[PDB]
Amino acid sequence: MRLLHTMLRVGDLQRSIDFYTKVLGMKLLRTSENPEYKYSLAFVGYGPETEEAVIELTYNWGVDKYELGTAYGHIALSVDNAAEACEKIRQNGGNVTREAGPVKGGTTVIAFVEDPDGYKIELIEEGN
Amino acid sequence: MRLLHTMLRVGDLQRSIDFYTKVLGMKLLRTSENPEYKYSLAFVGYGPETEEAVIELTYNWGVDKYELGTAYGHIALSVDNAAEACEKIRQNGGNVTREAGPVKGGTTVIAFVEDPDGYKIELIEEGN
Repeated sequence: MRLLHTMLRVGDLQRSIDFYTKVLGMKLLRTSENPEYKYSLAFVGYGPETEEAVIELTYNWGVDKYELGTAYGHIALSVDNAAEACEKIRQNGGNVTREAGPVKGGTTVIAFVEDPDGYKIELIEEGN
Repeated sequence: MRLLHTMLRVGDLQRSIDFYTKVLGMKLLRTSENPEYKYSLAFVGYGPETEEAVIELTYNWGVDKYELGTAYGHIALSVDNAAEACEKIRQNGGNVTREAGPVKGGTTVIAFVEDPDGYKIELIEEGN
């Protein structure tokens, strides 16, 4: 078995696609609309769903805000250049909650950011 | 770049670990404890962190309950037998919210369950 995706509800679909793709460098894998239940979906990721875990963004028509709660943590993504991503994230709207730098008691560069809906994103600068 | 993991705060570390490992078939990849920040972590997944996406179970010492909220959707997992998984889960600290079965206007078999902390998990099935 395997981990397929993580589903998150967003306040604005396109704004979300835009961020994950244009900012985080992900690609729009697929999108769907459900007239019956009044919601739209978009799957964004770094590779094909068949090979890896991706993100499923859900947008319920007319719903622009949710309650984040205190249980959900975040999603951690591997990053090419944490420093740079922070910059991109910064100048592209999003917030940088933890500037790129080595992790406490370590060397690995990591940062923490927030997507357009306030979701927390951990960026980690990391067989064959 | 890739999806590393999804972090979720749990009310009971071992409880969650047992569920994801014993019930969901995952493996405990690694654990750690931070006294400064007072938390304990357990990484669970169907593969090593370098190969796939995993789940980071976070236990904040002395904290046994969170507010699930309405933003976070779920995590989807592939299963060989959704019906079997449902029964196993329902009988082992979990809860079935959506009996296994094809999706309206489709043949893909899926179910929705809840882990011990209430987290929604989507089960997607991969001539009896």
